[PDB]
Amino acid sequence: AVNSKYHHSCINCGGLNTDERNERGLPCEVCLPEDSPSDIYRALLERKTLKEYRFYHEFWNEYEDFRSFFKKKFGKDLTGYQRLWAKRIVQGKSFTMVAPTGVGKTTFGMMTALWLARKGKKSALVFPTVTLVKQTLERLQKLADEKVKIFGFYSSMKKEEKEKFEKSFEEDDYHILVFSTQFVSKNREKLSQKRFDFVFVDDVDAVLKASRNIDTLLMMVGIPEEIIRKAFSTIKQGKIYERPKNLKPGILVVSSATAKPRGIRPLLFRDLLNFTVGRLVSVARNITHVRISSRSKEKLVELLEIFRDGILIFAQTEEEGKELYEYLKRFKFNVGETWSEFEKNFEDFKVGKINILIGVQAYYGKLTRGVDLPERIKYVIFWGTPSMRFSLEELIIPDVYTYIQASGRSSRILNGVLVKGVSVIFEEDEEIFESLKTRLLLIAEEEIIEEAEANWKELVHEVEESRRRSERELTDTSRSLLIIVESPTKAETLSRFLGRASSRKERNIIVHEAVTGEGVILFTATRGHVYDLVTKGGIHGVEEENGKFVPVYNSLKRCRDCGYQFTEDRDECPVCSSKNIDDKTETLRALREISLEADEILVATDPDVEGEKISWDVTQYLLPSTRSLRRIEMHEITRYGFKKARESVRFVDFNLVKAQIVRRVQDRWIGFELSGKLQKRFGRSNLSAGRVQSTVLGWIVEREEEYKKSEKDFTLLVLENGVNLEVEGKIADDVVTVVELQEAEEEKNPLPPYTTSSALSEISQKLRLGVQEVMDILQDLFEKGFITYHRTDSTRISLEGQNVARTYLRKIGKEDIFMGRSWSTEGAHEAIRPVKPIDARELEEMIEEGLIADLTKKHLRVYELIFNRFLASQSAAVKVKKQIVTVDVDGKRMGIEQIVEILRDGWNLFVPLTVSPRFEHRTYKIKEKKFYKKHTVPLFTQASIVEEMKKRGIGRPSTYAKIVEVLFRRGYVYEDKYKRVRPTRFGVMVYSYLKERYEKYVTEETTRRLEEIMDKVERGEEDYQATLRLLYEEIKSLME
Ligand SMILES: [Cl-]
Ligand SMILES: [Cl-]
Ligand SMILES: [Zn+2]
Ligand SMILES: [Zn+2]
Repeated sequence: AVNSKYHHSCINCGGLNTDERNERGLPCEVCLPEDSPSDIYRALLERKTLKEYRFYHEFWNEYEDFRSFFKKKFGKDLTGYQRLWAKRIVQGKSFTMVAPTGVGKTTFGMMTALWLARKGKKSALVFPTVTLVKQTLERLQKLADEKVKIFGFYSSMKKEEKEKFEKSFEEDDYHILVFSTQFVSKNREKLSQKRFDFVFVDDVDAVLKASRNIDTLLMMVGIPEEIIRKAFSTIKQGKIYERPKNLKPGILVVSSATAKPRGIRPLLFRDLLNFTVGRLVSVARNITHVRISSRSKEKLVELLEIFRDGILIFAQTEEEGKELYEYLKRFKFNVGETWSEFEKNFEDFKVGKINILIGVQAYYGKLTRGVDLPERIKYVIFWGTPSMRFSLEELIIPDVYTYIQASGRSSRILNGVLVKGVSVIFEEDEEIFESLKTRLLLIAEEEIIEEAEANWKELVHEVEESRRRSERELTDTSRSLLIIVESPTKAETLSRFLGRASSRKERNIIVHEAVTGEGVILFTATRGHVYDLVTKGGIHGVEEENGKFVPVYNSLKRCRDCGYQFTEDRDECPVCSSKNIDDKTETLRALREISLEADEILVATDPDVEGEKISWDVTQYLLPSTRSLRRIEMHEITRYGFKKARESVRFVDFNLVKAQIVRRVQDRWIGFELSGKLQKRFGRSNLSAGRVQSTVLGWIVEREEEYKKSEKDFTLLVLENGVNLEVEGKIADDVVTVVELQEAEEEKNPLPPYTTSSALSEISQKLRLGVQEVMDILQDLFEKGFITYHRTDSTRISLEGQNVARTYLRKIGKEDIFMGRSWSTEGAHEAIRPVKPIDARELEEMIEEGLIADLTKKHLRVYELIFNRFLASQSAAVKVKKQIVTVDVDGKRMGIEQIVEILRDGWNLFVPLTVSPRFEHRTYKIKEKKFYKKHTVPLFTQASIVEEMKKRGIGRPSTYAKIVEVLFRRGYVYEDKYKRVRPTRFGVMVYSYLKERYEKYVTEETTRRLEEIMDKVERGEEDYQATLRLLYEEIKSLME
């Protein structure tokens, strides 16, 4: 803990509680003054302070009662998938069973119905087919007690069987009803009046066929007809309906999402029952892609004699497919086709009558996407890369989405086991194949290896053994994992490589669900910070107990209309009086509710000081509710980045948290005191955001005097055969004489990769954009998985990063200039570099063709600079021919150094290296002289302010853009025609007022000295409490 107090963090009364008690799982001392109690529930019951811990205590008892009941009846312990479902059942929440097909899905509904029937609650189990109704009817009767009465109805039973069901239904003397989906449609009026506590639907597709069936299910759990129709009108309008809090509906469980729901009706569950009937897209696949450089029929036969069975061959056209079918029939092969007759040939393939099935590639084709048989489909062979026509000119480009679908027929999570698949591409066109690889990397992050790299014996064994494990009763190892991030953009990027299987509306936040080989994975975004320093009490929100400063935090509130943020517990916005407020208190409560359902929770906030503060705020809040809390940091939002983050899973680093607190307190104490004085003078609030802002504003103000005084005379000299020369003063001689010419050869090393400061400066200058706009683009690229983390002070490039450059250079055929460089060895982050070997031009083509659409032209131009800068650092040095020439102009000697020839191309392929016309040891006539004035000391630019902050040791990678932009927003600094920053008249007076009274507190030496100390606090070298005393002594002096 960091000895901090958080509002609404107590798990028993919802009041203020310290982080030390939250870390130990204890409530606030008002509820329980004891430090080491045996049982928290008994302690609160003893003192009669038990308010909300009762709900938690019942939850764990109910789950164990369900868990023990499951073990007694079924004889097997709850699986990982069923652990998540059981906890949602006892909380009275409707959900879609996000899981692969299996017997555990149907048996869980049977156990829940029996468990609810034991306490007297009625259940209704709905099944698609009559045969499934009978099977579950006899399975329930064997295990249920004689006191539990179960009745079913179908069209195949005798009239005596029907009559006893109808008698019981009207008598309402039943516990579990097992009827078909057709019964719902033909008896929706009678079922609407009856209310059930648990409804289980084995097949959602049957319900989706009839629009009335969806409304009937909602009425079964107690939702009134008026609410359903009004919500549907709101959904059709476009808005999101709000479920009234007085409504307590039953549990509705959808067994399997089948990606079929396309109408607008299924969205009713999202607003009325807080769960989404998902369009299950399972991005989970284990496929080895191998490319054979030739398209010879002889090599196809040799490959088919290794796989020998369960092979699909996808041809580009029907004519080519017929050609392969007859060639594979001349040679003795059990081969079929799917164009003249599909159902018979596929059935023969399924039963083993046919070993090889040939089809024609097509997007959403019946063989490409329609079939689902990973048990039989093991090897997928493409006779030519699947291609599509783009634009009116019918450009032929690879169709990666068809390739993903067709290759996906051989790999999915089957019976809880992700079976292995092999995809083989016969392609001779290198340009088509290389285009396919980049698209597959961008979309699926799957590589395609060459024929020599592949080992067919290993792949066949890997294919056979994986299906062997799916056929047998697997021991359950599945777990439910919760990933907590702060950015919605990161969550959307995660869902693209994890799968947006289903969504749950949990108070403010939306919790997504996905299926992996390890089980379910949940991920949600908190939408920014959760806690912030309070305003009133103590020293500007910081109390002082026992000689130590205890920060006091409250949940952040953001007005959705005007965007104003505040921490006070209010019903309306302080600025516009709007009640539409995004309160992080509801976000925190939702996280606590979800923490009970997940087996383990990982807080994947950004890997910096501010992200660590957010992680500990969430961690300490959820600790009283769960113990499986750990911290991971993703340096790139990709499958690889997620894997690497989990490989180095850790706990919260309190050194980083303390660094954020001292940096926040310094801004709060300096800012509020200075703003208070400035408010009395200039009538504006928040005129001082901190100490660094005033120091930078000082530089811009001082630059006016330095820019004016440095005004010197200059003359531009153009020469007969030569370069333009800048020389001081007025030049009267009409010739320039070379007195010494020195020419030699040199090797030019490239510049290091981008850091935050260097990327901001160079990109802003070249693209004519503000540093804040560039920073936001950098954040967008990182959170969308295109570059590494953009808040870094290091040039370090890992071996993986160097491999990225090598892969691109091999792709373009320029690997002879590859020069892997690690650059720095220190640093908690890599430099800003692309994560995939895809240049900007390739990315723009993908955007134009619709593969991705989340990048604008400014994003591409920023990415281009990052890509070329990084690959320049990973490219060979360029050998040049340079000359050093001494010239005499108006009797005074001047030195000129220039490159005149490039002898060996290197990194200049990515960052051009300009050459100049060669000089000779002779006299040069002057064609024309241009007379002008230039200032020796130039005006500051947004790029050069970041450079100055870096070299003067003030500012951080997380604050460089903010410091510059705040000066603009406060009205202190403006930009002229040439994008040079200058102080406004108001900005001058603000700095003048501060210099006369508070210059010592805002001078650069003080700013740098405090920055160095707070850096050591981050590294654990300076004490956290001692640093706060240093600030407290300083602010006490300036309050006089
Ligand atoms: Cl490394
Ligand atoms: Cl930082
Ligand atoms: Zn309490
Ligand atoms: Zn507002």
